[PDB]
Amino acid sequence: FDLPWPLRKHPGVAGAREHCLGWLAAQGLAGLTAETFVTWQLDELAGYFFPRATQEGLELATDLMVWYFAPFDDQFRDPRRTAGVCAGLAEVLYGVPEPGPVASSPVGRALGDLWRRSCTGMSPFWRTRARHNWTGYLAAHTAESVPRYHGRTVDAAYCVRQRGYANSSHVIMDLIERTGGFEVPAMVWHHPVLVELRTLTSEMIGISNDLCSAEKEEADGDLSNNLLLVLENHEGLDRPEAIERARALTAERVARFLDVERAVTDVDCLLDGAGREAVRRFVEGLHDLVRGDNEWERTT
Amino acid sequence: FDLPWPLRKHPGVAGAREHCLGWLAAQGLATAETFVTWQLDELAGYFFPRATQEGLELATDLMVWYFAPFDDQFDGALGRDPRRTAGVCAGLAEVLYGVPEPGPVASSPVGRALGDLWRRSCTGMSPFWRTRARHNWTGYLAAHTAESVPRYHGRTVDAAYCVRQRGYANSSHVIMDLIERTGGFEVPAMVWHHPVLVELRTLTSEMIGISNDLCSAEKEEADGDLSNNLLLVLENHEGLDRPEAIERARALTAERVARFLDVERAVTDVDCLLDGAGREAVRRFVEGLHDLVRGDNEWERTTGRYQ
Repeated sequence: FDLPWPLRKHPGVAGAREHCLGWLAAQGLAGLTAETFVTWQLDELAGYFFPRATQEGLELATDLMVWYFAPFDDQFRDPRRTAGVCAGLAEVLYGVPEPGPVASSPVGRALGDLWRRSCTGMSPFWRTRARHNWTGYLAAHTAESVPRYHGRTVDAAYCVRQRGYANSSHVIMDLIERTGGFEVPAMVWHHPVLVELRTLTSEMIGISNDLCSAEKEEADGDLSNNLLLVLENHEGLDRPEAIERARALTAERVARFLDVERAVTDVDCLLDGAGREAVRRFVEGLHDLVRGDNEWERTT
Repeated sequence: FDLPWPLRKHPGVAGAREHCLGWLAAQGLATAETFVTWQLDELAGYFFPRATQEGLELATDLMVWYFAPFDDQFDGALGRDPRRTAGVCAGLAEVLYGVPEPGPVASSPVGRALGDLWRRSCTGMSPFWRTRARHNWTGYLAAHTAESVPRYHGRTVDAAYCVRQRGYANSSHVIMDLIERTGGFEVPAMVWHHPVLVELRTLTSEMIGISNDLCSAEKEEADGDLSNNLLLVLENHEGLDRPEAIERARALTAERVARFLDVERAVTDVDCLLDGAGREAVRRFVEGLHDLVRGDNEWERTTGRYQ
């Protein structure tokens, strides 16, 4: 998939990898969790995602990436159980004093470390919004664990929207600020222009995620919620046609992104110099998420 | 019009009006035409027909706060200054958070009344609801700021996009969090964010936003293509006259009613996620969405259109 933005990569990946291996050990997640870390190039992923982060920020993002792929994904199947695991993790984020088994397990305690560090230096506006976004992601992850289109009418745009709504980029997008040492003011963070840029970012990454994981989950057939399998079942396409449809949906969303991006100036009229710089760095960060995901999938 | 849901009414509207008159005076916000002419107490009764009396009174205070004091903040030529509207909304947002050095709107009557509404809203609600409801308050204040500056002047826009923007910015996003609080239950967070409930809330807010725009179109018509109101947008960007824009708004409402009825059938998709207490919470929440749409539709037909 072609993309119009330049690829950038953090030069501190090697230091972040060393930090992350020690952290996996400290957090009791270390067994081929480290092997999955290095061979899946999750330190490279973090370096593509946040190529302008502080070193501390890159290290936080690297820890979060390995947490997503090894201990979080390892927890996942039936809907009540996945709903309970996601609810227990959510409890970690709210500092619920009565910690269920999930919060006390390594994946839960590690999430607690990640969230404590994520909150460092961020205003209560950011903390509330990021907590809400984590909760929405965990709920949506539960929703996507059950077949949603078996014997139902659904168009490609609805499917893409669901996969974007469920995509982990919604959590990751909040870390552009945190890893870069700035914060978008809450009154402009919720501006509809920025909302739609975030929606598009998450949909393009969801399409990419689904494209690269379709062959693995092809066994699910019409019980899959993966966009490619859904297209094969609800548009009757074969796999090549499904790929070209995915490339088309991606291209449609790139064009929409450039168009909506033209209205970011609407946001600047309520901002001093620093707020304008924050918005610029945030929007550039969304470029890096899409382009970085693209490059990581390519090189992996 | 011709909605599939029944109109229901809380029995304690008279007590709620009396309470709210007392509340306005105590908060320094006293003005009675909000009830005498505009029937806000009756609207609250249609919105929350199954609340406790305490809950009905909280909803009444909130809706009256929105209608008179909050909206009063944006009256006259001054109320059109987008940097000032941004200032008021930012300072009201500040009321809700622990900020080191607050600005002057936090200690103004409108701001202190909002503090009282938020404290009462939190009573008995879990940290999940408190986080979510404050997030929704914050997004509402930000979206109100965004809607205070022309968004479509010299630009192309379609009806679906405009309706989505007015729904995103609608105060019904804050109001619907009060179904739980005024009713004494709570939707579990893992199902509150389920795509089915998300879409039902989006549809609800879009329908109420269409209805609200029907009532404010004559207020802003002098703004022409600088207005963000759905009807004026349809005039300037689809070339319709006013009766035509109203008919298009009726069609957009009908299509969202139909969609609502469709995805509402999928509310059973969250039963495999819940216990008995949860399924009941979801049921009462979805029914409360009916009451908001139906009550607003009634009030628009009889009163809101008069502006």
